[PDB]
Amino acid sequence: TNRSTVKISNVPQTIVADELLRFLELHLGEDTVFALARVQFTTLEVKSRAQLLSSQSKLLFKTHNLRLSEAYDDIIPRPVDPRKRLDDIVLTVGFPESDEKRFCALEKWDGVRCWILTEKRRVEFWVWESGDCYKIEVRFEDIIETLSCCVNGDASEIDAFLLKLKYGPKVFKRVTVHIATKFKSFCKEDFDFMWIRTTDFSGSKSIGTSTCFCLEVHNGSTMLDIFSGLPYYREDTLSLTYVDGKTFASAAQIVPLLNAAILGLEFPYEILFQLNALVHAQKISLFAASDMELIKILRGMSLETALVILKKLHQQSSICYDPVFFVKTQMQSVVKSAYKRLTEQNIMSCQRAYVTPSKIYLLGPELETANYVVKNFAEHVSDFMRVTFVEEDWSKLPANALSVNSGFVKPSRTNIYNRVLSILGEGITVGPKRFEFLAFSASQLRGNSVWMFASNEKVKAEDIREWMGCFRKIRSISKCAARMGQLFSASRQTLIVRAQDVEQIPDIEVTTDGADYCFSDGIGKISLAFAKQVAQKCGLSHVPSAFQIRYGGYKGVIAVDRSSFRKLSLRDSMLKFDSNNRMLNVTRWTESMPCFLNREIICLLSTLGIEDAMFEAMQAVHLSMLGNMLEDRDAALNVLQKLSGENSKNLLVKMLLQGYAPSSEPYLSMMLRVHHESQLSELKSRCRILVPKGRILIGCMDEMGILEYGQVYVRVTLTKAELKSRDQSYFRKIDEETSVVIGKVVVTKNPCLHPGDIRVLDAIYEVHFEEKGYLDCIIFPQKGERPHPNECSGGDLDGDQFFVSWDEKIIPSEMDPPMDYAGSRPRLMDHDVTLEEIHKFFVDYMISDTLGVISTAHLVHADRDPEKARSQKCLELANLHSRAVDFAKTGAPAEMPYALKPREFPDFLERFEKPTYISESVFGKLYRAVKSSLAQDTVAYDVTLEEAGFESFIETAKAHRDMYGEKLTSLMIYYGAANEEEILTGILKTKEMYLNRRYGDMKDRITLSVKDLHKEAMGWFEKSCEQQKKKLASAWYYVTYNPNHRDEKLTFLSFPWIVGDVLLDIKAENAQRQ
Ligand SMILES: [Mg+2]
Repeated sequence: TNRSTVKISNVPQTIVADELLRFLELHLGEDTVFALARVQFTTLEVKSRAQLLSSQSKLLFKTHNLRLSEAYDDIIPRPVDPRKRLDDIVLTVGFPESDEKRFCALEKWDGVRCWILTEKRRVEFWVWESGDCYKIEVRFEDIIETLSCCVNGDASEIDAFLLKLKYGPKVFKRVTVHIATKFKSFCKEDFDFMWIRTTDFSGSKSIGTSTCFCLEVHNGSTMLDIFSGLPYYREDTLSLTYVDGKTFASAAQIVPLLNAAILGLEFPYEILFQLNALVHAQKISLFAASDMELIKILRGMSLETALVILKKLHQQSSICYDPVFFVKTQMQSVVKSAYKRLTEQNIMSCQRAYVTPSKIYLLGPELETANYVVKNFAEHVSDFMRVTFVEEDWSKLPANALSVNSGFVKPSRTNIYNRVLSILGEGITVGPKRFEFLAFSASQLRGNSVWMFASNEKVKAEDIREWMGCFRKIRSISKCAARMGQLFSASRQTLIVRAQDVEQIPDIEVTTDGADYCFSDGIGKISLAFAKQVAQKCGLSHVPSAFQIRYGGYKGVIAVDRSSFRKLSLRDSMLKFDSNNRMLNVTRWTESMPCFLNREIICLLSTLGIEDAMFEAMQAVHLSMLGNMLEDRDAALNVLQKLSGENSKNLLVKMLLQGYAPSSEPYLSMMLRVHHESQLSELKSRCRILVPKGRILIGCMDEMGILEYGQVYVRVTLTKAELKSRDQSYFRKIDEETSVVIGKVVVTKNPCLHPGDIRVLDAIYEVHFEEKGYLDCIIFPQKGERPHPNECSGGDLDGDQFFVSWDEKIIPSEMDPPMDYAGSRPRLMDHDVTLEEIHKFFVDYMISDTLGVISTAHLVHADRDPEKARSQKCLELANLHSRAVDFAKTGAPAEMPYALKPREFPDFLERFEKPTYISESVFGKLYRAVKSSLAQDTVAYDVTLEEAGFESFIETAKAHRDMYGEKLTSLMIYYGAANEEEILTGILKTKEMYLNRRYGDMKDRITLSVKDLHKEAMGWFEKSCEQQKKKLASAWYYVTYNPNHRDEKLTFLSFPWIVGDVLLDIKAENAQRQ
C-alpha cells in the first residue's frame, strides 16, 4: 500500500545517502533499499521491519534520531508486487479484424517491460525501439476490456493477455541529463532522465492506428494480476491468431487513423466522414471498414440511407465486428430542416476533430452554434472543420506535453509541439479534402481548437483569409490574432453605419505617475436616435445605456449620449485593426446582472481585512435559498430566475410563477432537482455566494466632467426583492424601478487576483442624471490621478464587467496600492505576419500555462500565510497572471516556476489525485458548510382537464412518441447515460473529459434544443390551426400519453413539456372554470 516508499522524519542537513545504505545494512537486509527526506526500499516486506524498527528508535545518525513518517508518493513509480513488474515480454498492437480472434499485428515489440501499477491507475510498457526508451502508459480508465487470449494452440490456454483500449496511451521518451546523479539527498537502478511526451515512435505509426494491446506473458499463472484492478475482465477466454497488418502502415504523422487511397469516387461527406469516425469511436475496426466488400456495398446505395445506417451503427455500444452483416441486415431487410439552415437557425453541422498527441478522433457532423465566417460560407459548410488539440483523453493538453517547462535551462519544445505545428501547416488530409488553417477565435484559442478549411474548387483556402480581412498588411501578431478572432465571437449584426457618420473625438489621457494612462480606452457615445435604432436591431424594447460593439475594425463599448448628435462617435483609443466592414457587431449590452462572488474576490476581501466568518452568513442565506427549492415555491423567482441565468422565458418560470408546487409535477420536480444539484455543485466548486445588494455592471463613463477621483455613479434597476424593501441608507429613489447608489461601493474586475484591485470607490449623485440617462452601468470618473478601471487588475472600459456591491459586510476599510499595469508594446515587426507566425503563436499559447492553474496556485498559497494575499509568492503569481492575460497582446508564453507549483491542495478543491490538507484558515469553512448543507401521483387530469378539458382523443401523441420519443431516446443514447429524457443543457452524471464542460454541454444542449424544436415543428406540422382544435388537442394528447400512460413503453415525461407553453396558457385561461 506504501509502494515500498516511506517518508523520513526530521534529518540533519548533512545527511549522507551512501552512509544511509551502509547504516541500513546494520539496520535491515542486504541491498534492500531502492532509492534515497524520503527513502524507498526494494520490497514492501522489509517496510514492516523498517516501520517496526523506527518505533524502537534503533536508527540514529549524528545525535539526531530519524523516524519513519507517514507514507508519501514514491520517488520513482515501481509496483510493490515483484510479479506485477513483468520483464522481457512481447507486445503487439492492432484491431481484431472483424472476427474478435484475428489480431492485426501492426508492429511487434520484444523486450517490453510491463509494470502493472495497482495503487496508481496506470499500466506501463517500456519499448526500446532504436536507441530511445519510449514508455507507454495505458492508464486504467483507458482500458475498456481486458481478455485472456490463446496465441498458441489449445495447450496453455491462457498464454496471451489482450487489452482493448479506447483513448490511447501516453508515449514518452528518455533524454540524457548530463548532470551529477547523487546530489547528496539517489536511485540504484539507473533511473535517470525525464519523461517528455512524444508522438508515436513507430515508423509505420502502429500506436496511433492500433486500438488494442496484446501482451505475451510467459506464464499463465498470473491470475492474481490482471484482475478487477484491470477494468472489465470477463472470465471467458478466446483463442487469438495473428495476421499481417502491413497494409495498414502509414508514414504520414497527420491523421494516423484514417483509411488508404483505395476509393475510386466514394463520397467523403457521407462515408469517409462516417467510416473513419466509426473507426475512431471503435464501433467498427479499421479492417472492418477498409475491406473492399463493405466499401462497395456502401457505394451501392444512396448517401441518405448510408448516412442513416452509419448513424445507427454509431448508436451501438460494443464493437460491431462485421459491419457488412449489419449493413446487409438493415438494407436487404431495410424496412423503409435543410443543410442551409445557418441563415435560418444559426446552427452549424461542423465536422469537429480531436487531434490527440498521437492520433486523430473525428466526431462526425454535430450540431452547434454557427459563426459569421461559416454564416457567409454556408454554401461550403461541409468543408469547414474545427480541430481541437487534446491529450489522448479528450482533456486539456498539459503544458508539460507541448514543452519541457521546469532544470529546463532553456524551454525546448517537445516533439508534440512540432507535431502541432506540422499538422497546422501541412493540414489534415481526409481523403480528397485537405483541410488548411484559416483562423481561430480568442475563446477558440482557450479551447485548444483551430478552424480548418479545405481547398475547394470554387473557393480556395486562401481566399477565405482575404474575405475575413486578415493577413493582408498586418504588422503585429497580436493584431492579426485580434482580426482573426473578432468576427468569430458570438455577435449579432446591427445596422450598417455610414463611413462619414462616425465622428472621432480626442482620446482622454492623463499620463501621470510616469506610466501613460488613458481614461477612455474603449468608450464611445451614440446619439439617441441611433441608440433607439440599434435597440430595435438588437431586440430590446428599452434603450440600453451602452453597447459592446465591433463596428469596423474597432472594438469597444459605446454608451448613449442624448446631448450629442453624432451617429456613432467612434474613438481613436479603440485601435485594434482597419477594415471596410462598416457594420455594427453588438455582442452584449448593459444588463442588471445579478452579482456573485468568486474565490479570488473572496480571498482578496479576506486579505484586506474582512472577517472570514462574515462570508459564511451570505452563504448561509444562499444555502437557505437552495435548500428550500425542492419543498417551497420561494424558488419560483429566487433560484432559477436569479442564481441561474434563466430569465422569464423559461418554461419552469411559467409553471412555478402561476403553477403548482415544486413537488407536484414529476417533470417539474426532476428539473428543479437538476437545478438544485447544478447550483450546489457550482457553489461547492466556484463559491458563487450571491450578494443581494450589488451587481456586475458594464464599465462606462460620463463625458461630462463632474465625477472626480474616488467617485463613481452607479444606477441599478432594482430587483423584486429590493423593490419590496426599498429606501435604505445606500439607495436613493430616482424612478419607480430605478435607484442610484449613495453609499460606499467596492469595485473589482472578474479575475481580481492581485491584492489592491479592490477599489472601494464612493458612489455619488449627479444632478445631470436626466441629462445623461445612464442606467445599469457603472460610470467611472473622467479626471483624476489614475483611471479607476485601470486599478482593477489591468482592466479597461472595452466592454468589461466590473464587480460592485454596496454591503458594508464585505467592504474593505482600506485599499492596497495597485500595480503599475504597464501597457503592452505593439512591437510592429518589419517581417509582416505569415501563417507560420500565427501557428507559432498558437503553439506558444499551448505552452503558456492557463489562467486556471495560476488562480488555483494563488488560492492555495493564500491560505497558509500571515498575509493572505500580500505574500511574495502571491505577488509573483499575480504578476505572472498579468503576463498571461497580456499574452494575447505580447507573444510571450507564461511558464509558472516549479517553486510556485502547488505541492498540496486544500479540501475546498477536490484535487483528489494530489496531497490534501484541511483548510480551516481562510474561507475554508465555506466548503464544509456547503458539504453539511448537501449532506443533510397521477397528474393527467390536472394537465388535461384543467387546460384542454375538451375530449380531444387525437391519439397522434402515440405516433409522435414513436418518432419524437424515439428520437429523444436516440439522442440520449448518442451522448447521455442517465435517465434525463429532457436534458436541456443539463449536467450529465458521466464526465469523460471534464477539466470542455461548456463544449460538452453544447452538444447535449443543441441536440435537445433542436429535438424539442423538431418536435415543435412536428407538432406545428401536425397542427391544423384557431388552434383550439389543433394546439389544445395536441397538448391534451401529449398529456394523456405522458402522464396517463406513464406505464407505457415511452418513459418520456417531457413530450407535453415541448408544447408546455400552450398547456400552461390554457391552464391559466381555464383556471377560472377549472
Ligand atoms: Mg478588456
